[PDB]
Amino acid sequence: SIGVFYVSEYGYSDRLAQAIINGITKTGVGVDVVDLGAAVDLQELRELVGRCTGLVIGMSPAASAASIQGALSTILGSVNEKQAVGIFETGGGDDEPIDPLLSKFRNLGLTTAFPAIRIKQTPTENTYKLCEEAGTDLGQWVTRDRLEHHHHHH
Repeated sequence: SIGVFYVSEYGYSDRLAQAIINGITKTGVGVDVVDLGAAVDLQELRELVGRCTGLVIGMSPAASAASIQGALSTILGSVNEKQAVGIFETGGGDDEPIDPLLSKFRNLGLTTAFPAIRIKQTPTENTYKLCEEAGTDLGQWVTRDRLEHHHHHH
C-alpha cells in the first residue's frame, strides 16, 4: 500500500524511501517500492495498477525526467478519481516540464501531502524526519478511507 517512487542511485532518495516504508511497516501496514530513476519498466507500472490506491513522488531530476516521459503516459491511464500522491520537497533543482505535470495534480485535485519549498539541493536529516512523518500521515488517510471507517468494530 502506497507506492514510493525513488532512486536507489542518485542522492539519498533510496534512504528517504527506507524511512517512509520502514516507518509505516514498523507501525503495521506495508509500503510498495518503485525506482523512478532506475528500474522504470512495465513491471513497475503493473504494480501501480493494483496498488493505484496511493503514490509517493520526491524530486524531479532532469536525468530521470527523460526516463519518465514514456511511463508517465501509462500512469495517466491507470491513476484516476482522487487517490493519494505524496509529493515531498528534498532538492532545490527541478526541470521545467514538471510544472505542466503539477498543473495536472492541481486541476484534477489529487490528495497531496505537506508541500515544502526548495530544500537547497542535498537531502538532510530533516528531510528524513519529514519523509517518515508526512509519509505515515498520508498512509493514515489511506487506511481509514479504504477500511470503510466503520468496517472494523472497536
